[PDB]
Amino acid sequence: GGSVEDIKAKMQASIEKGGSLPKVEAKFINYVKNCFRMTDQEAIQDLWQWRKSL
Repeated sequence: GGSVEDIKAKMQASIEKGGSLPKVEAKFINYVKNCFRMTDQEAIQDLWQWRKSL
């Protein structure tokens, strides 16, 4: 379907078209997990690692 890659691309798309990602780990986890159901510790770790490098 979409996987983690789709989520990253979508977030990047919104960011490029006028968006922003929470700098807080907990706020980030809540946004990604709640928005993309990313409740997987692996996905959260990768998504968080991405935010840290983003």
